[PDB]
Amino acid sequence: TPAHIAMFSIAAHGHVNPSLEVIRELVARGHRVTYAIPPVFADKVAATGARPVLYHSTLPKPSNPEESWPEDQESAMGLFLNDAIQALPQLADAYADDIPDLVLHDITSYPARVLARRWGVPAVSLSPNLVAWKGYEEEVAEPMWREPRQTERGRAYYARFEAWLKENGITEHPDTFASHPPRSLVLIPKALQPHADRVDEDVYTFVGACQGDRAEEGGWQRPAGAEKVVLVSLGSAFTKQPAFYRECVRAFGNLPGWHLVLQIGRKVTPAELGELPPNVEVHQWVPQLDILTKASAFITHAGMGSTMEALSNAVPMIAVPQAVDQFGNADMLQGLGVARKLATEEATADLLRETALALVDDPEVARRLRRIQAEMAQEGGTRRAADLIEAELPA
Ligand SMILES: O=c1ccn([C@@H]2O[C@H](COP(=O)(O)OP(=O)(O)O[C@H]3O[C@H](CO)[C@@H](O)[C@H](O)[C@H]3O)[C@@H](O)[C@H]2O)c(=O)[nH]1
Repeated sequence: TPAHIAMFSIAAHGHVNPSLEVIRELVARGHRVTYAIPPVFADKVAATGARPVLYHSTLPKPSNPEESWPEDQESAMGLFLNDAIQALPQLADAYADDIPDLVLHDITSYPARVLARRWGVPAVSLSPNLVAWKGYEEEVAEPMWREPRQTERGRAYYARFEAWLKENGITEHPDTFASHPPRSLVLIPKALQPHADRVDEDVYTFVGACQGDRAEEGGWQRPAGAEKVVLVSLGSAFTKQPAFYRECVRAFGNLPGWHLVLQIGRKVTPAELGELPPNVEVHQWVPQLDILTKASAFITHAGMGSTMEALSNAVPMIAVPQAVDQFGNADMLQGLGVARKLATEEATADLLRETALALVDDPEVARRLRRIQAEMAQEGGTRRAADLIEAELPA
């Protein structure tokens, strides 16, 4: 019947946007859903009809320029452990008189896995990124995560992680606890999961995506004459590239028929870019998904969320990866023939312009984009995700 579903995430657009429509659907079907979220995102999540349950997070918030995420994986996992340790008691208290029938959580929310186990309720991981295949432990986890860190920093990380887990009655190795959920819905296109053939289907179910108007974000109107709209965005975090943005202005400025929407983040000011020609507009934040329904090209850092939205609208990409997993994703995008990967250094005005002109006229990039878009249309929709979640509800 109508149950209590509690969703858990952090204040990061890439970890909240991919599941908003699913939360909205669960509310619409009559479930009472709470959304554990840091205060800066309360409004953003309240837009789904779920009630925000607030808690203080120590992770970098996207609104504050004084903060930034690290570029390396090991520092990020450090951040997630620290945040989890201080966030768990707050969330335990907040939910002490109302324990949900099911727990939904983004991959970053360790407290949700701990509270799920201590409560005895099911937990569903919602992954806005790729998941472990069978053989992940021997192919990447041991060679690239564990074996390169037999350091005092590594040993400290594991000692604190396992002390925290064992403090909470959990005996799993920290790495299986973090990287191997018992049940997960994968919100990315199968076409972009490495070794999708070897992903345990009894654990993971690809639901691809379904995106609706984030009407809260407002709209963007195509200006008159703008035949080819190109959006430039390096995301929410790794956005401090003023030299690259100036190269974008010089690649598309005054190009007849092209219009450039340049999203520069909040650590670069428009003044840093010089005089702007009439066909280029600059923002520190854009309604990105609305612009991707109208864009002919997307110059992206290849973050998972932006890539998902672009593929969902079948817009060709120039992938300029900035940090962490983006490089791998850029490579996959190029490996699928829907994007060109450029390093930030080599992204000069002339090569940006000729790469964009090439991508938008290439019939083969369009047909591989439509194929991926149809595959995503066929891994169910939001209603299949809500069905699988409801299926995890007990009696
Ligand atoms: O002007 C803008 C800029 C971005 N977005 C949206 O913001 C979300 C971000 O998507 P994604 O590109 O996947 O996230 P990023 O900001 O690129 O990356 C983060 O992903 C990791 C998750 O913790 C961390 O390393 C840091 O947050 C950072 O790397 C997407 O839904 C975009 O549509 C907008 O709506 N308007």
